[PDB]
Amino acid sequence: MGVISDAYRLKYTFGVDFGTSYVKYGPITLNEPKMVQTRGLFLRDLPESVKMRIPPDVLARGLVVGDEEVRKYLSSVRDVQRNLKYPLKDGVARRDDEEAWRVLKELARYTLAQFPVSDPEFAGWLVAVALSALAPDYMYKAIFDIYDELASEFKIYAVTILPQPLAVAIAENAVNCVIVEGGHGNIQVAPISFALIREGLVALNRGGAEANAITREILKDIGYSDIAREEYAVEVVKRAVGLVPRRLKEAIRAAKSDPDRFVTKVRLSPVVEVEIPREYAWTRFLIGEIVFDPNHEEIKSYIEQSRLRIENAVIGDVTLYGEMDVASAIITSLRNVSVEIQERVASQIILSGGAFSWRVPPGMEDVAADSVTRVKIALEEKSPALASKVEVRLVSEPQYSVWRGAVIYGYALPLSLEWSDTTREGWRFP
Amino acid sequence: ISDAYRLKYTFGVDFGTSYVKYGPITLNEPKMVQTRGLFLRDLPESVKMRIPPDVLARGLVVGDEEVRKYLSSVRDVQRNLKYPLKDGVARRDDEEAWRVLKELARYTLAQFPVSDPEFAGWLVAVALSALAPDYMYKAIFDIYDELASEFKIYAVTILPQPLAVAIAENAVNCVIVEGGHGNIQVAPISFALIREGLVALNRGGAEANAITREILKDIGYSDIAREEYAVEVVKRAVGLVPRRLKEAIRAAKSDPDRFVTKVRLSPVVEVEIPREYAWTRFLIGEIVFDPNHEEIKSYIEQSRLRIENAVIGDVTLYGEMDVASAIITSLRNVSVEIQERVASQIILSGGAFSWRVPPGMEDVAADSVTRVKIALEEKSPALASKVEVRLVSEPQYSVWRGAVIYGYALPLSLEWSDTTREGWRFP
Amino acid sequence: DKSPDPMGVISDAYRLKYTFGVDFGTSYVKYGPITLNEPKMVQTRGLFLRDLPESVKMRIPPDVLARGLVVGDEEVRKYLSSVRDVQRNLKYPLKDGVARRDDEEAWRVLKELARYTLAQFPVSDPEFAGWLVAVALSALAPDYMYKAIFDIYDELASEFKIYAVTILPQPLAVAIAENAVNCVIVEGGHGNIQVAPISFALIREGLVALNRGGAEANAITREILKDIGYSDIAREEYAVEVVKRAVGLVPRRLKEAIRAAKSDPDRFVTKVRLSPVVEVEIPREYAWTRFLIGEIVFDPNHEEIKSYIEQSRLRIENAVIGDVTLYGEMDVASAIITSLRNVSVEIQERVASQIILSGGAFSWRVPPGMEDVAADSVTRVKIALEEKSPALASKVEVRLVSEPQYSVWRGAVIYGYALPLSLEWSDTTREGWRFP
Amino acid sequence: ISDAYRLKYTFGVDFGTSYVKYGPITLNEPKMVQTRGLFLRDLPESVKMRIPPDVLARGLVVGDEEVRKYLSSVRDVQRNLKYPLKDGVARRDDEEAWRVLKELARYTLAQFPVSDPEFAGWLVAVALSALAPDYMYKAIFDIYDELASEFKIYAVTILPQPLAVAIAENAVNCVIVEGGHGNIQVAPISFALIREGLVALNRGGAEANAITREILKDIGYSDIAREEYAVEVVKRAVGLVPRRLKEAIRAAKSDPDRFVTKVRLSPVVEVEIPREYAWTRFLIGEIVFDPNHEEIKSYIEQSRLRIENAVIGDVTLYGEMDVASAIITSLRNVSVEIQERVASQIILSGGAFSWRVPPGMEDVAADSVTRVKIALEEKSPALASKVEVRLVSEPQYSVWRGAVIYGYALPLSLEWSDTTREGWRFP
Ligand SMILES: Nc1ncnc2c1ncn2[C@@H]1O[C@H](COP(=O)(O)OP(=O)(O)O)[C@@H](O)[C@H]1O
Ligand SMILES: Nc1ncnc2c1ncn2[C@@H]1O[C@H](COP(=O)(O)OP(=O)(O)O)[C@@H](O)[C@H]1O
Ligand SMILES: Nc1ncnc2c1ncn2[C@@H]1O[C@H](COP(=O)(O)OP(=O)(O)O)[C@@H](O)[C@H]1O
Ligand SMILES: [Mg+2]
Repeated sequence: MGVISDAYRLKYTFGVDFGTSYVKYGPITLNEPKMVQTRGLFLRDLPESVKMRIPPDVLARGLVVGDEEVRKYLSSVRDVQRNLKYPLKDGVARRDDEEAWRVLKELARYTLAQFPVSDPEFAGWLVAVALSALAPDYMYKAIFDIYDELASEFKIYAVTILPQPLAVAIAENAVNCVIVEGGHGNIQVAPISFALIREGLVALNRGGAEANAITREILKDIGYSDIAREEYAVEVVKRAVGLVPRRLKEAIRAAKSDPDRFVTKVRLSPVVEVEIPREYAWTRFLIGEIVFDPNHEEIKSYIEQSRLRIENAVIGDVTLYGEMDVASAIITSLRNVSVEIQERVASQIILSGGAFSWRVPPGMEDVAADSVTRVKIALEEKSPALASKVEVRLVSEPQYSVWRGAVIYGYALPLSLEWSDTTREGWRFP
Repeated sequence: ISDAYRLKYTFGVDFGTSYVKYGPITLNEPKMVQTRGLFLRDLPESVKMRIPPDVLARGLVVGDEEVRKYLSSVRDVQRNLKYPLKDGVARRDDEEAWRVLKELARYTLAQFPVSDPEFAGWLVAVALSALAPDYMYKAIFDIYDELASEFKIYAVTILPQPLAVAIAENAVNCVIVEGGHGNIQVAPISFALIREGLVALNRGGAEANAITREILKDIGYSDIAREEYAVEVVKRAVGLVPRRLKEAIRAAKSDPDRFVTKVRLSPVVEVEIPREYAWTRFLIGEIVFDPNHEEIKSYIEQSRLRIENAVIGDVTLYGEMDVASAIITSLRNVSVEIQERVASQIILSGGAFSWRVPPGMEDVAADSVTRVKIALEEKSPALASKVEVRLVSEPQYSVWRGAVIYGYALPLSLEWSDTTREGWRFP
Repeated sequence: DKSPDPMGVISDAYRLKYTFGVDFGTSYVKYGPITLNEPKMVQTRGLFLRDLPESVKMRIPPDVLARGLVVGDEEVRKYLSSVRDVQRNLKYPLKDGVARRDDEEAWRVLKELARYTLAQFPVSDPEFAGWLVAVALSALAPDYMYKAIFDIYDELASEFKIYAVTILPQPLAVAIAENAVNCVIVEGGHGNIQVAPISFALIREGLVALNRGGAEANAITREILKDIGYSDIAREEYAVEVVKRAVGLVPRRLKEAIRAAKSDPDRFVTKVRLSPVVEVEIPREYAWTRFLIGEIVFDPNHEEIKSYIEQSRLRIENAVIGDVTLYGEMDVASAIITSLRNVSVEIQERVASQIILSGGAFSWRVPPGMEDVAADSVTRVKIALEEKSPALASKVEVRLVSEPQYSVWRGAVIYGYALPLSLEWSDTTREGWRFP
Repeated sequence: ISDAYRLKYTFGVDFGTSYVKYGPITLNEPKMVQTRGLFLRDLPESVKMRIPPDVLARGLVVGDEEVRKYLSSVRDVQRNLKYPLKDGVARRDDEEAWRVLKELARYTLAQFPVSDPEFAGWLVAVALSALAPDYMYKAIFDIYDELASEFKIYAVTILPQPLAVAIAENAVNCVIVEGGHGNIQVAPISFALIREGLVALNRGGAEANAITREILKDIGYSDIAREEYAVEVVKRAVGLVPRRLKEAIRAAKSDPDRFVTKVRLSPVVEVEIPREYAWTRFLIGEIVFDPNHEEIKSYIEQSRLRIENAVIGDVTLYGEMDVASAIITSLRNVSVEIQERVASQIILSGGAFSWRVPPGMEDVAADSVTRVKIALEEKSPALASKVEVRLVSEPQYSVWRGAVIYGYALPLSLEWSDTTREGWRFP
């Protein structure tokens, strides 16, 4: 308990945000966290002409993680659904799923392995893990076991674990507000008092994943239906082209009356280039809009053919509303909160997550919309009295915010407090 | 099974479209034999009577030195001289082609007699063309199976050629461009062969001869052109590949004296390239890479030369597509994520690409790699900058070197399976 | 006591006894059973008795006269002396390798020779079931010749037991006899030198014929003999032969041998006894012409030969026999090169490696102590090829057979022995047996 | 007509220069009569009156026995005892010679009369000289024509003597050398007479007498030497042929007593060769063979002996050419291929070659054939080794023997032709 020293924690606090598509990790001393994709590749179903040219210690593990490694063998994998496990498909990994847990463990390892013991005074990391706000108790328990088990491979002094929206709040120094985390698998809207107000939390079954889904189905209509089968390329495209409308109707007609302004080409490789033709330039606004509002006629046409799915999900007690739009997700959250504090909590709305990292192209500000803009005018429409009083901002680095928060939390939480299965906060020590 | 055993008795056999390369791993380079058999069914009795009785009993002879003996006196060349791998694949209802392949497999093994009193059978890795369909893989296995009751052959495996080239070159991510007699095949390699990416052209060393033949007639050597053997000797000695076809033509027309040449064909026959025709040397090499030029099309418009497509099962062989665009088309049919790394390495193999630059011609003459680099410069400059193009060291022997490496490294606890497309079979 | 073998005629033992060869040369037929050491010879010619006086007719056996024709050297000679006109009653049926079909007299003689030939060898064994006869004909012999020869031996079946007949080209026969599979046969006859390349069989496209041979060597010997002053003995064709055999030499180089024989004539003068009463001598002044006699066979383009052509006393000219042109002027070196050029390139290496000289026309020998100026047949061809294509001469090995007349025959028996009797002759396959 | 008939009624007549030999084929040997007639041109009346008037009417007598009776009382013998074939041939303008020949042809047939009633006429073969020109052949035919109306003669033919001697000796290829009184003819026989080969010498029996006459004058018997009959009797009895004239002359000059000899000319007269002249016996025989000796030329330098050339039709008769060189000249005028064989056989016919060696002289003296062997030994030794020289069986019956064989064998459907020169005439 001289390990308590703020100087030691100022160097040896280790943050890990387990995102639904990307883990952000690294020590507190970093300026921005290292990232790796949350997924692992099982090597059970690889041919022997591929097996024989792989390091013997690697095959022994049977599971491979980390961007540069997974990319290596991905090309020659017989069945992608059996061997490329995304353990956090939607924030949570069902408990009886030994494969999902093998990957999470293997990630937790790869993560720590990247930063080795240097100092002879180093007595173990203080690891602060950020889990989804939807994570059931078994997850917190399983994560502690993972880090416990891993303690015999790396010096891990102490482990703690906090929900994501709280991490965003901490990183922003935001007290009374509404945090809106936008991931790949889900958007979660939590009202923050000083910690998370559980009763207020509202989750939507929609995110970066649906933005890809439409971009894929648009790419089938344009006639690149071979490049649309490849998930990697879809993402590249969604990032490169997609726009978010101020109003969907006013942007669609503006891009049909003036297509040549909205056409665009994307270099995917030295040999393949993808182009959005004049005929389909209007669809760019669908890519971004679907994250915010899925209740549009040109989207439901994609649902009536079995090519796009907007629907609900249940993860434990939590219902994730597939259809509910972002403005009403906020309103619903504040309505689940006590009236006395609705006043305060509403003044501040914070957007975090990759799903909201949309930019506007120079000279498009008349129909193209910023993330904050699209939400401000969604709220103008939905509840006008709310909108006039409310200040909406997106954080500076939307993917890094959760991590920043974890390390700040892992530095501030006093080590005299032990984790308690009922209190849901404190430290475990292996 | 002992590593000491596999380091000595691993046997490779490359079934090429024109030459089979074979031999044990202990060789410095593989023995070669022309992929062809001579049937003696239709021979005069004044030729049959001079032949050893046991030989006639077979009715079929293989191996360069034997075929050459009786070849001269063959009534009809088309019925009795079988080149089974005309264009990489041997059709299933062709009992004659399979008889030759079988007989070749034997001649091949006969060359190296059981010496050790401990030798209990070869471990044999056969390399077939990448175009070989499932029946071919099976039929080659039967052939080696049947031949077990003749030679000690413990274990048999079988891999595609492009893959073998990759292995010998120790290249994991690459584009193999194999250039044979019947066809140039362009296959991208991830770790094993990427099936969807393979692109084949219906051009090869054969078309370089076809033009060399029609050139030889215009010079007025129309007796020497009817003879297939001599043409080859000529296309080898004289043919050149241009930096640019159009831009090398002007160079050999303004200074013909530098580009005139003679070839000794025999003690008594010498063929010479006139000053007036010296420029056509550049056609011989160019056709392999690019058949889309005015002076080639004139030969096609007369029924004397054939640039055309072919279908062999699933695959189309594009007669017209040039080598630069064949590569881009290959990378286009491959996964986008990995196009980057696969393209970084283009490897040239095969005889069709073993052109050299005659000392003092480097201004208009081009070796194979040079011609591919500048083919890509034209087509997509963005591609050319990221890519590194090289020809293998020994263009014919490369496929074989890989086969021996594969048959040595592949673990024997893996059994061949019709669905997995890899492993050993045991006779 | 055993039964006589019915599969008896096929048995190697029977064939090693009753295989009968007959080489129809343009000047001499060589014939005989395989059992012989060397073939009996007979001159290819018949003497008609139609035009003889009665004071000579009356002194001839009645059955001989009845025939009106005789063959066989010892016979023809007996009655030749007393024949009024030799040019019409002495037929040499194979004047130049072939006898044209519209010539009933030529075929009569050939038949009569075929008979005389077989008559010489009688039915001794009681097991003998018929001869197996293999006829060698010239390479120039067109299909009708193969036919007419078959009929001749067919008709002769009602006279002699002849089980089967076959018939092969002479160049091929030489190859077989010399056990040379890849080679160039250069047959030197009386009427013509034919140069045939052999792969396994004769390469048809390759054959080159020269309209020149033993005949031309006589022809110049005749005109030289006239220049010396022997115009009576020069008229007599028998005597010309005797002289050409005895005196003729082949020069290493014609120009250099003439100089040699002109500066030292007495070295090259020579005499020949023709009969107890006649001796011919090549005088000092003409001694150098001995070299023209041998040279003309190989190379007729020399000023001192052309002088006899410029006067109308010697004729070097081309000839046509069916498909084939016989080049009168072409020298032997160039006839060879020309031949190999008409051959496939892949085999030119091996075919040229072996050059074999057959025929009497190449039976020239060097009188010992003249090997500095004089040259034998091969030596002359070797230096012919050295000059013409030195690239060729280095790779090539040139030899004359042992018995240059006996070679064709020797091959024929080997062929007629080895050819399996299960094979029938076929007009298009051009090989096999005919049975009468 | 019939073979049985010709075996009985074939009639031969050899018209020799000195004796006609005659008779039918059925004889053992022919009857002989001397070729001469005695003209009774004028006789006193006391002599005419004692002669059968039939005899006078003719004025000419033939037959040895007749001539001898009247010769005693005939005025001038040189003018009246005519020898028609004095020299092989009888001149055309000579009415008397033809009168004798005719009368002989008659006497000849008169000797054998018509016995059988089936006799239909003789078949008569006359052998004339080889020098006999066309007119003789005709005139002999006429003679036998005219005589048809006196004796039954069915057919006449007429062949040269050399041919006959050949036929009789059964010699096919040979050189017949006919040795006459007036001339020696050398005719080569292939199957028939080779006319171009025939060589004639203007010498023989006549010159042997000429010298014998001139020797008898030197001995001093100049009355007996002017008489022609006496000279013959002497040359026959004394004359010898030398092995070598030089070596035999010295032999008889050193030893005269060995070579002296006496001869009865009649019951009343005897002649003696003195010691001093004994050597000349050798000149008598030698002149026949070789007249080129100094001791013969000595008689020519005085105008008392004559050696010279003569023409009989086409042929020149060489007075000086010796018998050895006559033979070589003949064979050189024959085709070369048959020179070998024609020379192999030399046959001597005629009286001029009827010399014998008196026993105990065979060291210096030589018979006819011996003289020719050593004559040919000297001249062409190459010839002498190959050739066999002999005298016929009966030196005078040979010609006839042949004539009967020829007249028996010649097919009777062949007619004589002035151009072909063989066949039968019928009257
Ligand atoms: N520049 C961008 N434009 C649009 N979308 C982005 C961008 N960068 C990242 N994203 C999206 O954001 C998501 C990742 O955000 P993150 O907060 O890490 O969520 P997760 O918890 O799912 O990893 C991905 O679905 C990705 O497609
Ligand atoms: N030196 C050379 N120059 C040009 N072409 C060559 C050369 N050597 C061989 N070739 C060509 O290469 C082909 C044979 O090479 P290979 O790789 O064995 O082909 P395959 O795939 O038929 O076995 C032939 O068509 C021949 O024309
Ligand atoms: N010693 C020799 N010198 C030169 N030529 C000869 C010799 N002997 C024979 N001949 C020639 O050989 C020829 C006959 O032999 P051969 O080759 O069998 O010819 P053919 O086939 O016509 O019978 C004749 O032309 C003859 O001139
Ligand atoms: Mg996150």
